[PDB]
Amino acid sequence: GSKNLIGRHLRLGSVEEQPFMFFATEGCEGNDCWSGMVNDMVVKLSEDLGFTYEYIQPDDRKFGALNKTTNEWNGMIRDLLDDKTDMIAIDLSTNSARKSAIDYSFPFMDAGIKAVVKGEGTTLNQVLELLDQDKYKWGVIGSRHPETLLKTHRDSRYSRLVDEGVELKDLNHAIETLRGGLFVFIDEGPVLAHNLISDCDVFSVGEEFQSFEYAFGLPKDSPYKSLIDSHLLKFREEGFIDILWEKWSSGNSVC
Amino acid sequence: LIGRHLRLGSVEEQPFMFFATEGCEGNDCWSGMVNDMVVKLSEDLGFTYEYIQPDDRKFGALNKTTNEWNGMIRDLLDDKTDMIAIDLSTNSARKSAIDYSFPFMDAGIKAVVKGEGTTLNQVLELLDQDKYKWGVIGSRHPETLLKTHRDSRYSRLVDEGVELKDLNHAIETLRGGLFVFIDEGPVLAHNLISDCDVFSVGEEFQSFEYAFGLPKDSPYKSLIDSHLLKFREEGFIDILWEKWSSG
Ligand SMILES: [Mg+2]
Repeated sequence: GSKNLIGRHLRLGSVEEQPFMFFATEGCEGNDCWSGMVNDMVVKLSEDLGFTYEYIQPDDRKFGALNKTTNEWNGMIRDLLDDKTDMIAIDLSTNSARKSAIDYSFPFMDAGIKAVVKGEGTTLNQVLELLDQDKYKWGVIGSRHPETLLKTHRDSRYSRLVDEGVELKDLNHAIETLRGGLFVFIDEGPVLAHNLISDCDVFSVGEEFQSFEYAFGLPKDSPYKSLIDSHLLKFREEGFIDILWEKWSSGNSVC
Repeated sequence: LIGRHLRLGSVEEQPFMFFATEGCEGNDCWSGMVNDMVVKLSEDLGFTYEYIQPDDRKFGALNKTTNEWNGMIRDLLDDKTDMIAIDLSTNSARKSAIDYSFPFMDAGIKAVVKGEGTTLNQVLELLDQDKYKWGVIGSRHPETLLKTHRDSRYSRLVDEGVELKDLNHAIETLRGGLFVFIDEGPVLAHNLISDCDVFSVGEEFQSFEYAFGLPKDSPYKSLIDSHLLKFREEGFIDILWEKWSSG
């Protein structure tokens, strides 16, 4: 109520995930190392709400999931829970596991799970077909939203997909493995759309499934949620989110 | 929420809510996608509930002359209700007064007209002609978005168009011909499914959500948000849209 963001210094959790965030590893310092759709949103928020900020990456370079053996979180989620950060500023997918531990901002983008495949010859219509064949290998990135949704899906065949697939380290590794061929990568629509635009030998496996949002992550009881929510809604209503997606997402296709 | 009683603001808006005006008692007068959501929430969280309609039968908007709200929004601000359970569109004006739950459906503004082969390509072209009339429903979200749009030609559309009482009046006027009705995609999709001579004018514009409305500092927001997100994740929202929307 009384608290606002004027004069505050926010620590923002993030990682590279194009086109939401690009992180330069040399030739820059501090916030200047960061660019992308989410960075543009943060810059505007900082101008309008009067805060300064820095970005903090999790050492494990994970987005975050709950380990059912240890009951501990990792990734950006863990950094937020541990008060290393105040908000997670990225394409953070909405899922129930995360919601049990953190809050979400007003959302900025609808997204679904999308599976893609590289390979000549017989192909697949739906991801569960992977379980009854051995032509294609497949995988999801560990400690990231798609893995969590497949593991919590009430049809435990989706947990089989996760358990019997390759555990991929991060998006670069997943895309490298996909490009190696005879592989199905199961991830998120907007991420794949942007990053695989030139991969003319990569095709869809069925339709997108599951419905969720990208939002920012906020700790429970954050004094800043109301303001962030209001301002993100205004961004959406004013067309800013759409303008930034057009700015940053890849256009055309050589294909 | 276990043991609690929630007063829920709502009105008829098919296929989200159907209200029977006779032949029923209490909660059983209501049905539809939103009712099915409320029933499941009630079972899972353990609250009882009733529905309360605003006397003015409006969704609600802020009158910039009086700086007062009407409709379901006003009933919530007046503490006549605890939550608004309907397809409540997200807009900044409402956000200045109330909170929203986690959303359950994307929606856009859509314009429609009767008669094949309309010559209109975009709604602002209406300002430069007088073959067609047009309008929006008063004290409802599309009116608010057009009035608050950066491009004040959208305010012109509202000010120079017909103020429609409600969805029935609007569809009636649409079906009467030579009239462009500007409203919300999902509502129009459902309610005009059988109108095979009604057509879109331009593309949908504006991006918003349907959510429930909550008073600021509600003690119930966290739980409602969590359970609505779980409904989306489990596929329940999509199953209900398939159940209720035509067809
Ligand atoms: Mg949405």
